[PDB]
Amino acid sequence: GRPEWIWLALGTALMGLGTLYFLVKGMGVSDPDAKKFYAITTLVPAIAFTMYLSMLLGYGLTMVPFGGEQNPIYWARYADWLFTTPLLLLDLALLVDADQGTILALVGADGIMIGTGLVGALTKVYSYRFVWWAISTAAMLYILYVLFFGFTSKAESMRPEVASTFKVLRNVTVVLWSAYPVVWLIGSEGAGIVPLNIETLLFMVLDVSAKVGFGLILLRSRAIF
Ligand SMILES: *C/C=C(C)/C=C/C=C(C)/C=C/C1=C(C)CCCC1(C)C
Ligand SMILES: CCCCCCCCCCCCCC
Ligand SMILES: CCCCCCCCCCCC
Ligand SMILES: CCCCCCCCCC
Ligand SMILES: CCCCCCCCCC
Ligand SMILES: CCCCCCCCCC
Ligand SMILES: CCCCCCCCCC
Ligand SMILES: CCCCCCCCCC
Ligand SMILES: CCCCCCCC
Ligand SMILES: CCCCCCCC
Ligand SMILES: CCCCCCCC
Repeated sequence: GRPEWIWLALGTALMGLGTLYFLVKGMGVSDPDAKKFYAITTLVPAIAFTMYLSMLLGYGLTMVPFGGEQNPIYWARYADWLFTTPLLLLDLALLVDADQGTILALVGADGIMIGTGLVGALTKVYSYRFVWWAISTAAMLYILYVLFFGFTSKAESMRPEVASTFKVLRNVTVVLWSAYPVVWLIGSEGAGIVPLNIETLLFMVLDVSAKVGFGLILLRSRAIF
């Protein structure tokens, strides 16, 4: 009965509801293009749902020693992020008709970001944990850079309806994403200042906003047709 279970349960419910909702709305639409967005967008919270349910039931948590103590690390988060973050980027890539190579680089960078983040989370030498964290954050900044400069520019060539929608989704992604590394740094994976129960609350808020919130904005717009 870990203190943060209440947030894992709240996260489970929200990802679950969002999943079903997007799924229903998705299966009713007939437009080929919109169907693509709905599929990608529905899968995201569907995966988050399964990982959150897993954590709620006691999986994806391991004790890692560093700083002279045993620290609880939820590695299941990375299993979630490994697949969801690139799908979210895919959504944006499709919305602005980004080039194949740009997509590859983004997903690749994303892989580096999640992968190094996990190694960092499992590293036993306190100082090295932050080396991986920095490597990971740098990869994240490359992603946000391309989204902000590269994608926005690509968006300008689209109709104002698509560009505007992209901008909202872009802003939401930059704000929420730029926060993860800060939570990691001050939470149980980093300095251990914010306790795991509040940290789980923070990630849940960021996760729901970045997936279901993102989905609601995207799937409710005409930019997907
Ligand atoms: C639904 C989940 C989303 C949109 C998660 C996004 C997660 C990130 C942008 C995570 C970034 C991290 C770093 C930059 C470094 C430290 C470790 C991570 C994996 C928390
Ligand atoms: C030989 C050890 C080298 C360590 C380099 C660490 C770089 C850390 C950057 C983040 C620091 C966060 C402090 C809270
Ligand atoms: C004390 C009992 C808490 C039960 C919390 C349930 C949260 C949603 C679970 C959904 C499983 C599909
Ligand atoms: C995908 C091409 C650009 C890759 C940038 C990688 C940055 C890694 C920092 C650790
Ligand atoms: C792909 C780039 C990998 C960089 C690894 C750095 C490890 C530092 C350990 C102290
Ligand atoms: C690119 C190769 C990076 C190798 C890192 C090795 C780290 C060893 C820590 C004990
Ligand atoms: C021993 C002092 C190490 C300071 C590292 C600063 C790294 C800045 C870029 C992450
Ligand atoms: C002990 C300090 C190790 C620093 C490794 C930096 C790797 C940077 C890869 C981009
Ligand atoms: C066209 C709707 C696709 C839905 C895929 C859902 C996967 C959970
Ligand atoms: C992918 C690099 C992993 C390094 C692990 C080092 C464990 C001492
Ligand atoms: C948003 C930062 C919260 C910090 C809580 C610290 C409790 C010791």
